[PDB]
Amino acid sequence: QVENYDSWEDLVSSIDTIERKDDGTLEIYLTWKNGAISHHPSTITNKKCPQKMLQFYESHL
Amino acid sequence: YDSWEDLVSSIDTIERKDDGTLEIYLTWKNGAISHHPSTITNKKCPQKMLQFYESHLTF
Repeated sequence: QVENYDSWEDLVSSIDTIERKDDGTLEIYLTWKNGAISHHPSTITNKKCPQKMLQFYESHL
Repeated sequence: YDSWEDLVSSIDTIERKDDGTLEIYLTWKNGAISHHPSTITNKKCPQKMLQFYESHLTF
Protein backbone atom coordinates (compact mmCIF):
# COMPACT_ATOMS: atom_id res chain seq x y z
CA GLN A 1 0.00 0.00 0.00
CA VAL A 2 2.63 2.53 1.15
CA GLU A 3 4.89 4.04 -1.51
CA ASN A 4 3.20 7.41 -1.19
CA TYR A 5 5.85 7.83 1.49
CA ASP A 6 7.76 10.33 -0.72
CA SER A 7 5.72 13.26 0.63
CA TRP A 8 8.58 15.76 0.95
CA GLU A 9 9.34 16.16 -2.80
CA ASP A 10 6.89 19.07 -3.08
CA LEU A 11 7.78 20.65 0.29
CA VAL A 12 11.56 21.03 -0.13
CA SER A 13 13.09 23.94 -2.04
CA SER A 14 16.69 22.67 -2.29
CA ILE A 15 19.41 20.42 -0.81
CA ASP A 16 22.32 22.63 0.32
CA THR A 17 25.23 20.75 1.90
CA ILE A 18 26.12 17.29 3.20
CA GLU A 19 28.34 16.31 6.15
CA ARG A 20 29.68 13.06 7.59
CA LYS A 21 29.24 12.25 11.28
CA ASP A 22 31.42 10.23 13.64
CA ASP A 23 29.11 7.21 13.49
CA GLY A 24 29.82 7.30 9.76
CA THR A 25 26.37 8.65 8.91
CA LEU A 26 25.49 11.50 6.57
CA GLU A 27 23.59 14.61 7.74
CA ILE A 28 21.67 16.60 5.10
CA TYR A 29 21.17 20.37 5.36
CA LEU A 30 18.24 21.67 3.31
CA THR A 31 15.89 24.65 2.82
CA TRP A 32 12.08 24.34 2.69
CA LYS A 33 9.75 26.17 0.31
CA ASN A 34 8.55 28.47 3.13
CA GLY A 35 12.12 29.66 3.74
CA ALA A 36 12.89 27.55 6.82
CA ILE A 37 16.13 25.57 7.18
CA SER A 38 16.97 22.35 9.03
CA HIS A 39 19.07 19.16 8.91
CA HIS A 40 18.11 15.45 8.73
CA PRO A 41 19.72 11.97 8.32
CA SER A 42 20.23 10.81 4.72
CA THR A 43 18.33 7.63 5.59
CA ILE A 44 15.25 9.87 6.01
CA THR A 45 15.71 12.33 3.09
CA ASN A 46 16.45 9.48 0.62
CA LYS A 47 12.95 8.09 1.29
CA LYS A 48 10.89 11.31 1.70
CA CYS A 49 12.41 13.21 -1.29
CA PRO A 50 14.59 10.86 -3.40
CA GLN A 51 14.36 12.85 -6.65
CA LYS A 52 15.54 16.05 -4.83
CA MET A 53 18.51 14.04 -3.52
CA LEU A 54 19.38 12.66 -7.00
CA GLN A 55 19.39 16.12 -8.62
CA PHE A 56 21.83 17.27 -5.94
CA TYR A 57 24.24 14.39 -6.62
CA GLU A 58 24.26 14.90 -10.38
CA SER A 59 25.22 18.65 -10.07
CA HIS A 60 28.13 17.47 -8.10
CA LEU A 61 29.88 14.97 -10.09
CA TYR B 1 7.08 3.27 -11.17
CA ASP B 2 10.33 1.93 -9.65
CA SER B 3 9.60 -1.60 -10.84
CA TRP B 4 13.38 -2.28 -11.03
CA GLU B 5 14.20 -1.73 -7.35
CA ASP B 6 13.74 -5.43 -6.66
CA LEU B 7 15.34 -6.66 -9.92
CA VAL B 8 18.70 -4.80 -9.88
CA SER B 9 21.60 -6.09 -7.76
CA SER B 10 23.90 -3.01 -7.92
CA ILE B 11 24.92 0.19 -9.80
CA ASP B 12 28.61 -0.16 -10.83
CA THR B 13 29.87 2.83 -12.78
CA ILE B 14 28.75 6.02 -14.49
CA GLU B 15 30.03 7.95 -17.51
CA ARG B 16 29.39 11.56 -18.50
CA LYS B 17 28.70 11.43 -22.25
CA ASP B 18 29.73 14.13 -24.73
CA ASP B 19 26.24 15.58 -25.08
CA GLY B 20 26.39 15.98 -21.31
CA THR B 21 24.07 13.09 -20.41
CA LEU B 22 24.92 10.33 -17.93
CA GLU B 23 25.19 6.65 -18.87
CA ILE B 24 24.73 4.09 -16.07
CA TYR B 25 26.26 0.58 -16.02
CA LEU B 26 24.57 -1.97 -13.73
CA THR B 27 24.21 -5.66 -12.71
CA TRP B 28 20.88 -7.56 -12.51
CA LYS B 29 20.01 -10.13 -9.82
CA ASN B 30 20.00 -12.74 -12.60
CA GLY B 31 23.70 -12.06 -13.35
CA ALA B 32 23.31 -10.07 -16.59
CA ILE B 33 24.82 -6.59 -17.08
CA SER B 34 23.57 -3.61 -19.15
CA HIS B 35 23.69 0.20 -19.43
CA HIS B 36 20.91 2.82 -19.53
CA PRO B 37 20.45 6.62 -19.46
CA SER B 38 20.27 8.12 -15.95
CA THR B 39 16.79 9.45 -16.78
CA ILE B 40 15.63 5.83 -16.79
CA THR B 41 17.45 4.51 -13.68
CA ASN B 42 16.51 7.60 -11.59
CA LYS B 43 12.83 6.70 -11.80
CA LYS B 44 13.03 2.87 -12.08
CA CYS B 45 15.44 2.28 -9.16
CA PRO B 46 16.11 5.52 -7.21
CA GLN B 47 17.22 3.84 -3.99
CA LYS B 48 19.86 1.75 -5.79
CA MET B 49 21.15 5.01 -7.42
CA LEU B 50 21.35 6.77 -4.03
CA GLN B 51 23.35 3.88 -2.53
CA PHE B 52 25.97 4.26 -5.32
CA TYR B 53 26.33 8.03 -4.84
CA GLU B 54 26.75 7.63 -1.06
CA SER B 55 29.54 5.06 -1.52
CA HIS B 56 31.07 7.37 -4.13
CA LEU B 57 31.39 10.21 -1.63
CA THR B 58 34.86 11.63 -1.05
CA PHE B 59 33.56 15.15 -0.36
